[PDB]
Amino acid sequence: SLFFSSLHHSQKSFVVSNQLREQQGELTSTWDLMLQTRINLSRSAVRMMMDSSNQQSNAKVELLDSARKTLAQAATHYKKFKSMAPLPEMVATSRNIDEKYKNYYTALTELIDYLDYGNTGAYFAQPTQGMQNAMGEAFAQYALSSEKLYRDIVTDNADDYRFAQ
Amino acid sequence: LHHSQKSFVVSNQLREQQGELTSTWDLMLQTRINLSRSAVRMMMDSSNQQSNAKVELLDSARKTLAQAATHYKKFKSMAPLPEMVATSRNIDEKYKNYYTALTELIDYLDYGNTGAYFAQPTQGMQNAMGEAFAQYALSSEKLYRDIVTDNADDYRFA
Ligand SMILES: N[C@@H](CC(=O)O)C(=O)O
Repeated sequence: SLFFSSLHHSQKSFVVSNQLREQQGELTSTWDLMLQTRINLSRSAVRMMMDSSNQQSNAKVELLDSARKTLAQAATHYKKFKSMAPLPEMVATSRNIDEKYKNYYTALTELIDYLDYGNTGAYFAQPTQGMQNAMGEAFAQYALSSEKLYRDIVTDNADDYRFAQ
Repeated sequence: LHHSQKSFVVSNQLREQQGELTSTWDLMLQTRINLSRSAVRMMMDSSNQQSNAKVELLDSARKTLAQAATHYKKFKSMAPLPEMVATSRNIDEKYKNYYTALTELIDYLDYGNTGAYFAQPTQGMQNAMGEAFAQYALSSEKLYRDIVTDNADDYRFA
């Protein structure tokens, strides 16, 4: 049977705590790629404001395509996050992330649609920054909750901890 | 002696170091976003409505970049574990390059040099840091797995 290890006397504990870390990792990747999406969008939008004769304008479409690529990758990681069952103590903060993620994700997909035809006015009018900021704060909150829970688990024994259904 | 306690402290350290690098990376991307938002206002120009925010936006980039550097200093305050030294030094080299790049961009916009701003190969510098971070994360995760599963000899952490 066990010890499995000093930190995880049963190997089930390691499965749980490792889940927890994997969920953080996939949410960190989501956030990273949403911010990369914002960067590619803004680099595209600014070039759509240029004169055609500026050679720097020529990348506007490649950059919007790169936004589409990073936003797809973000959503891939987010699905991986959601595929991993939360622990009960993480359900509330996970729902909070979900709310803010949906808002900011939707926002970014709308900006892609605006730039697709060079509609820079619709792009500027969106209050994107506030949605980004809300996601970032939700992310921070999730990370603090996760870390505190992780420390509770590894210092417990225990070796119960059961995934929420 | 005290193997469990040492494993708890070292695992906590590796997590905290990854968290600080994550914060540094996110804030450097936020700096790059804020720079681009300032550039959008400069391209609207005069009193074209959101255009008067160019300075506030550029100050917001300076703020995120200083916050990045704060987290990076926190990262450096945690001594690397032996098998993490080289990947830590790789992060240092790529961080410094990208940090300098972003300071150059700030300076370009502060002096109205939009051309130099757009011509800098910023993406390559970001990507090089991102690859350094990926290498670091791989190395850290191998060590972490070994520590928390009692598969690490004492030299690696104790
Ligand atoms: N070179 C800067 C500005 C730009 O090209 O839009 C960047 O890549 O962030």
